[PDB]
Amino acid sequence: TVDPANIDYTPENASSWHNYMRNVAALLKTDATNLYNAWNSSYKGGESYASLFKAHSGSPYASALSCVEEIVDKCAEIANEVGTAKIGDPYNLYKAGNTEEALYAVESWYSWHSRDDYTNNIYSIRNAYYGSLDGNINANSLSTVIAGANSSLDTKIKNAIQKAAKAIQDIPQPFRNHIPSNETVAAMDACAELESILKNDLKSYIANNSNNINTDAVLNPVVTQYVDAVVVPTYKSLKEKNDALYNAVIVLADNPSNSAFETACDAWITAREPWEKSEAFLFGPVDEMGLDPNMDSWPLDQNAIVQILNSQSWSDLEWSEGDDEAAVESAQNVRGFHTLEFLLYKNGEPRKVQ
Ligand SMILES: [Cl-]
Repeated sequence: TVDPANIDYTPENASSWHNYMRNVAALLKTDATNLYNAWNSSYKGGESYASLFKAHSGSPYASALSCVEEIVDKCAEIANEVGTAKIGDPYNLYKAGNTEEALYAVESWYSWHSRDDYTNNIYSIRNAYYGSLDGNINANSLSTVIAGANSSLDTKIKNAIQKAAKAIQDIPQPFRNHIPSNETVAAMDACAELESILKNDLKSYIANNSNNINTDAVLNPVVTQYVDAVVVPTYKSLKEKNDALYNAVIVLADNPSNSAFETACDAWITAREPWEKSEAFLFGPVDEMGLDPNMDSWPLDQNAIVQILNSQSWSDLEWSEGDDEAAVESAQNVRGFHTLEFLLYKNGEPRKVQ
């Protein structure tokens, strides 16, 4: 039996709802701050991860080529995950007749945000390839290097990125109500083509010494630009927007209303954007010590969330004075962005008070 874990906000569960929302938002705030600081300030008490990656002076990154292979591998990985898991798992469940399991498997369905989520994941690949955030092809980017060496290959990669993004957007809104559509099919097909053009055509071409684009002289500026213009700024934005999200959740808890829910939902979407646009670089700090699953697990233990919301302990909890830390280091499957999403949204719209 599929368990949707239906619950609505009521006067009787409101205190637990406030406290648990706060807890999950506090954890998200802490995690995003630590992720940004690991890159920007200090990784494990030493130089920042940005400095480590740009220097690439020892294992596991002893060359700019090694860095770039990791960059391209992690672009390929998110293309694979979007096509075959985020879109593909619900699709294959649905086609097998497990249609209700399919509907409840869709990542970001609570907010009807799956299309935009997965599209942002593809824009993460764009950003990595272009060395920018704002859709500009930077002078110091993989795209510029490949364009100079093999313009055909560059054009095919750029086209493949665009075709995956547009194929996901073409899925009728919301994806959860159109899982078997031809467009789900076209979006899967486009993601598969993109996944292939990155991990096969691109990595091989760079790795081939005879193409003369894998030296540190060629690739160092690409690595430096990627870290300084793409990765660190994205994590800075994530930290700032998870901070904003925390404040929005506190105001909702302190003065609950339909408008306050809407405001917290706005903050959730806002914070999700840099997160989703970071998913082509799920390596280093975010891929250590369970950070990614602490921030973004899917699926959730939805029945456990309902039990929390109905619990007297979370209803009765009091917080330490002026303390923004979480009360409880919650399990992966009852924390993160999607747990807050569950707490803020129902069936594609902000939740309402009774
Ligand atoms: Cl959806």
